[PDB]
Amino acid sequence: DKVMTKDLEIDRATREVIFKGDLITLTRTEFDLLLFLASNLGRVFTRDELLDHVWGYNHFPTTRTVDTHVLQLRQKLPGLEIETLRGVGYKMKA
Amino acid sequence: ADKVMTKDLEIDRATREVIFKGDLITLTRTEFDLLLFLASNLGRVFTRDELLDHVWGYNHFPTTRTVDTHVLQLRQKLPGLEIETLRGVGYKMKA
Repeated sequence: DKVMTKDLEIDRATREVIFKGDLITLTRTEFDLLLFLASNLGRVFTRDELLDHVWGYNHFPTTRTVDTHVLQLRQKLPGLEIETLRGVGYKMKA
Repeated sequence: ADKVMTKDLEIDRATREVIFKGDLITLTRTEFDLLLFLASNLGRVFTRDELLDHVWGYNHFPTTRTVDTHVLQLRQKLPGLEIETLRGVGYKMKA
C-alpha cells in the first residue's frame, strides 16, 4: 500500500518515494523517518520518540537507559542522594 | 587516589569496587560508570543527554542529534518538504 501526502507518494513495500513528481533516492534510515512522519500527519513527535520509532528500541543506549540506570542505582544503594530535576535530569548532592 | 569517597560511599576506580554503608555492592559496568561519574561531580546537574555522552560515550551510537541531521537531509533531498521544527521538542509533518 501507498501512503499519499500533499507532496509525497510512498510505497511501503518497495521503499520507493515520489516527491512532487520526482523519484527520490533515500537511505534506509531517511526512508523510515520520512515514512513515519508521513503516516502521522499533524502530530508532533519528540526527538526521543522519533529515535525510538525510526531507529528502533533497545539497539543502543537512549535517554531512557539513563533513567533506568538511575533507578537501578537507587535500589542497590538505598537512600543514595540523587536528586531528580523533573524534566531536565539528575544531580548527586553529597 | 584510586578512590572516590562521599557520604556512605567508597568507590575504587582501579579495582572497580563499591562499598556503600559497609556493604560491597555488585554493579554492572555501566551502573558503575554512572555512579562514579555522579560521585565525582557532586552538586552538579546533568541532563540525560549529557549523562549519555559522559558515561556511555560521546558519538558512539545514534542520538537525538542524529534525528536532527536526518531531518536536514530529508529537507535537502526533498526541496520544500513541509517538516515543521518545534524547537526544543521535535518535529511535525503538516500535510
